[PDB]
Amino acid sequence: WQARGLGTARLQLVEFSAFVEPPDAVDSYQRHLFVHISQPPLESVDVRQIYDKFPEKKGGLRELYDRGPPHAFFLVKFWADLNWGGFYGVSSQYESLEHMTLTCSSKVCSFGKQVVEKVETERAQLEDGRFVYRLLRSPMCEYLVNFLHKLRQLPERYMMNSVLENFTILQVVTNRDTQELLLCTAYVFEVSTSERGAQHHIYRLVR
Ligand SMILES: *C(#N)N1[C]C2=C([C]1)C([N]C1=[C][C]=[C][C]=C1C(F)(F)F)=[C][C]=[C]2
Repeated sequence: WQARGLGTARLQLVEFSAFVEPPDAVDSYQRHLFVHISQPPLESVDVRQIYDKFPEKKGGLRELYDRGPPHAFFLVKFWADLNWGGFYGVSSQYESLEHMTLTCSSKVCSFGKQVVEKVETERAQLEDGRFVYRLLRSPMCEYLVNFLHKLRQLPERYMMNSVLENFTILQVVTNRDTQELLLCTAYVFEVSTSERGAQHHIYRLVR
């Protein structure tokens, strides 16, 4: 009844990735993954500790968690892989058993204040009775492409993790019709070393 992974019984993440394809992939294809989730109870982290890193007026982590449901709420810590005029992409995929029309907002936040939001819709495809929600190869919003290139040219990774300590993403998934929450995901970030590639730990947010 406790989650084993990033999802409810109602809506679950199949896959998420932010990536870059260099322009020479048109000949000899090759992708770089900044972060990547591909899909034993998860460890929990108290949500009140993480209020700092997200805004607190509306669509902030307090008021959504007050609004619930609590089991839809997750924290992901990413270790971003930051070594690599190509294409910059985000691909996300969810799965259900209801036929819903999803709305996915992504709040990019800085010192816990919203800087960019992207709000997409996806209706389901029926595949194996299981219903499938594909938001694939979405262009990365230019704030975060430019953030990456600024970030990557820092001379020390403690400077990078100093920056990313004040950098968060809140991703909010709702049924478009019923206006009810399905899955809300806070993201906190570090830079992994060069030898490491991308990695993640997934938590429940409890209160
Ligand atoms: C813009 N458009 N977006 C929407 C959106 C983005 C960027 C992310 N970005 C993300 C997630 C994890 C690690 C790195 C990044 C990025 F793109 F480099 F900032 C996630 C969700 C939605």
